[PDB]
Formats: sequence, structure tokens, C-alpha cells
Amino acid sequence: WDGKADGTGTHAMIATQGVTILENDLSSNEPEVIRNNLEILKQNMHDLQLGSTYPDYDKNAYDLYQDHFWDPDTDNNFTKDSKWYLSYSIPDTAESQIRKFSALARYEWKRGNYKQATFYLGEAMHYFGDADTPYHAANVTAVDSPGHVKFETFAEDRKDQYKINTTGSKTNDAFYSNILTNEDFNSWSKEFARSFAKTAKDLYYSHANMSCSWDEWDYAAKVALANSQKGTSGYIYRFLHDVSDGKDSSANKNVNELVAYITTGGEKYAGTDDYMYFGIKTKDGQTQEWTMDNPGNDFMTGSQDTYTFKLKDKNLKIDDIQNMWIRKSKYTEFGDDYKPANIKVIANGNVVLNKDINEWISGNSTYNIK
Ligand SMILES: [Zn+2]
Ligand SMILES: [Zn+2]
Ligand SMILES: [Zn+2]
Repeated sequence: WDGKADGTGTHAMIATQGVTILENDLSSNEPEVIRNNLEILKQNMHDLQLGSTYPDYDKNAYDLYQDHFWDPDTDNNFTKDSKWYLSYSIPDTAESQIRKFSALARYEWKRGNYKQATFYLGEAMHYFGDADTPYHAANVTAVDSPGHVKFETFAEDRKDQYKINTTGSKTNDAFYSNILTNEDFNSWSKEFARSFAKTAKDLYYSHANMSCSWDEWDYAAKVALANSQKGTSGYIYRFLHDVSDGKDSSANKNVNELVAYITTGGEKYAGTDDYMYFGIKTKDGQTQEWTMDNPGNDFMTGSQDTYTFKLKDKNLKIDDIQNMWIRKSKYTEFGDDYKPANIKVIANGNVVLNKDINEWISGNSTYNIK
């Protein structure tokens, strides 16, 4: 969907309607705590709005916005994971970004940083909105068809007519109560986003493409935007319960992958063009290392990049991972010095590590973070 850096546009409409919708739909018997947190969320509406549009303006490592797309039919066609996932980081999709920003929002909320947490939740909603945009779910880019920018411009100009203020259900109903059933956020999120994205993808094929009529476009925009609103409300509801209901999710959960959110310093030569690796060592002495590399330019000055690592061993628990590190490798005589500001590691929905660094890394060097 379209959005603007000042926090206005289709994306902000969706996020804003999301809190209005959740408020109308909240059942009268819902615990007081759920309403208190909703209220703090409303106080921070401006950040939710800024977050909901920001990813389209982030100077990142994605030259063609690949992470704003997601095909809901791939992420489980039951084709085995490529062997390269074991030595190289894997790129993000709109679905993986929802999990990433959600984990960052829950973490900041618990630490009491409401503005930053709300901003993060907004970015999570931005990616859900993308997962619910017909052209994004069908992977039809601006290069494949002029229908992409046209449909989005068309939806942007009529955004006010596409607003809704209820999902048609109250929190006591199935739509919302089914959101609390699965204790595991990541798996609930993936299938929740998937049903909405599959619906959006079908709308590309049935009503939104360049071979359809203006009335078909009207129906596609209406359903896709209403769906984007309903799903956003669903996420906010899940969020409020997660940050309110204090349950520790079990440290006995298998760790299939780790995600690192790395912030490079803003000093002049903080960025580097050398090879950068992320690695781990278990209690059992086994180690695994991956090259960090996204489609665009990684580790530039002041950037914030994400890297996903698939573990070779799928029966490990977070506690089995004894050490974690990043490592720089040069090809020239002295190489390119790197100064990371902060690194966060996420596992199964929780940020298990948050380390400020602000120290230079030189030559071929290994810097331990855990
Ligand atoms: Zn968008
Ligand atoms: Zn688009
Ligand atoms: Zn986007």
C-alpha cells in the first residue's frame, strides 16, 4: 500500500482504523489491564502512524523492497530447505518482518519504552498491510505490470471510503478468541497472516489485475483494505494480551532459527565493505557460522539490518547456545574498519539478547556478544 514519511497515507489509515476497530470490538467483560494498555497505545498514536509508513522510506539493504512481498503459497509447499541456508543469512519477507517487529515491540513495551514499542508495532502492521495488498501477495511488481502503482494510487485516493470501524465481531467471538488459543506467537502469526494474504493474492487474479474493470478494482480495494483493517485489529488484540498476561512461553522450545537486528554506528567510517559473519557455539562444542548478506548494501553507516540464521541442529534450546559472535574478514592488507552500535538477537518471539557495542572491529577479528 502507499504511505508517506510524515505518517499519513493508506498505511496510516489502516493502522489508525485498527485501534479504533479494536476499541469498538472489545467486549465489556475484558479484564481492565487490556484497556489500560490500549489507552497507552492511543496516547502514542503518532508513533504508531510513523511506524506504519516508515519501512517504505528506510535507507536499508533492500534495493527492490523484496521484504515488502510474500507469497503465502511458498512458506509451506513441503519442499526441503535449501542447503545454502546453513552457511548464509536468509532474506526477509513481509511475513518474517511481522514477527521481527512484533518481538521488538513486546520487548520495548516490557521495558517501558512506549513510544519506541508503538513505533515498532507500527512497522509490524506495515508489513502485515503489505501481506494483505493484492499485488504484493501475488508477487506482481512495478516491473511486471503497470497495474501495481495504478491499483495502489487508486486505493490511496479512495482510502476514506474504505475505512471500517468493526470486524463485525466482538472480542468474545471466534475471530478474536481464536487469536489467543495458540501460545506460540510466531506460528499463530504465520497462519493468521497467511489466510489474509492468500485472500489478497486471489483478489489479484480475480479482481485487481490490469484485465479487470473499474468496478472490480473497487471491490478488490474494498475487501483488501477491510481485511487489512480486521487483521491489524487482530494483531493489536494479540499484542495487548501478550504484554498484559505475563506468561513466559517455555525455554524448552526448539530454536529453528535466530534473527539478529544489527545497528551500525553513525560515525563517518562506521560502515564496512568487508565480509561479516555471525556464529554460535553450543554447550556440546558444536559451532555454526553464517555469512551476513542481504540483497542491497549491508553494514552502511547508521543502518539497521536484519539477518536470519537457520540452525543445522533442530533440537536445540536457547540455553544450549553458549556463545554467539560476529566476525570481520578482510581481503586487502588492512581492510575496512567496522563500528557496530548495537546488536539484538531474537529467538522464538523473544529478544534473548540486547548488546550495546560502540567499539571498533579491525582486520580479521572476532567480537563475542555472548
Ligand atoms: Zn505498502
Ligand atoms: Zn506496492
Ligand atoms: Zn511496504
